[PDB]
Amino acid sequence: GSHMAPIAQAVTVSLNDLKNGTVSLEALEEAFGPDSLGILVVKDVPAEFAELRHRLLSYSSYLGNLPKSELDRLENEKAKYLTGWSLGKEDNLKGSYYANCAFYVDPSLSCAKPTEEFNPDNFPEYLSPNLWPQESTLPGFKPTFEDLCRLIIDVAVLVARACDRFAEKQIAGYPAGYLEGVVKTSTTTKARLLHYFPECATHLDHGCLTGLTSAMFVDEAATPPVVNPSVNGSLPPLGELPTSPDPKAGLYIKSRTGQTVQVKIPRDCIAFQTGEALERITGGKFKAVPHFVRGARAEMSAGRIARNTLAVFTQPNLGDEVDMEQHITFGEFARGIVAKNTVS
Ligand SMILES: [Fe+3]
Repeated sequence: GSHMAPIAQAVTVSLNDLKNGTVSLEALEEAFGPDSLGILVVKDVPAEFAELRHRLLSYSSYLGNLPKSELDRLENEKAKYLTGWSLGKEDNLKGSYYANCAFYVDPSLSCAKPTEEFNPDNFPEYLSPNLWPQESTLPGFKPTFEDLCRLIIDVAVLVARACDRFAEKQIAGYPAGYLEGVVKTSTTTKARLLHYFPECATHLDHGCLTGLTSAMFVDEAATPPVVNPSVNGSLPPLGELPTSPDPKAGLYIKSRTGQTVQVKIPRDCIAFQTGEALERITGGKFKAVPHFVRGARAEMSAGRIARNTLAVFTQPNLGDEVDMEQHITFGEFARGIVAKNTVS
């Protein structure tokens, strides 16, 4: 279509090269550096990814369609609704399900552990325990969620390792392996499962690396997102439309030309966007790049089309330094602190 935005190709690397340390650092800088789109697509992902993505994005629909009484049990106002379920608006009504990924570090953790300055009362949005649906209500939800997040974070750790290789060659005084260690040991990383119910300005991501699946569009009239009480076993996946109902749906990124470009994530791949904490850790050698996500227009969506998405926001622990020069930690950074121990 002549009215479409320009399509751009995201830099794409193989998981095999991330695993073996052979990934091109020039490709990495083209993906994440000052002239870049701030996004890297990873192909050759583990064999289980496609089915785990299909299942968890289906669970987003199952979860969003539960009776309101069931969803009310998952709301967590003291956590600023950044744990558990919430209804939000953008006229785009959306259900959000948030969980911290401390279980990545230790399967026994329901959340991070507090520190002298970081107690769960002044950082409840990072440190509150997860609020999981009843196992009988959404059978298999929690293990599917954990397994997919673990897969995506495993890959994020390898992307962070490549970032470290770059930073170690390019930045004097850089701590060896810093980003890898930060991502791999973070108990503040947060996953978000979004459900856009059937019926823009840019931002920067805040953390280190946001792992992304391609969105799932589902006709909920054709495959009702209903937990059949007569059917046993983990919930089967729903249908997924082979193509978006609206060609304009997807990720838009402000490019170096001044064009706002559309970027598509292959359904069988994982993408990673840089955030502000990674930009600061690398002294601006890598950049968080402004972007936004567009859904499908209602008038283009035949039937009862829902959109489900997953993002895994890897970010530092609250006490991890993000500005290595001024010694500003991620928790300070997140409270809008921009200077530290400036003399009085
Ligand atoms: Fe974003």
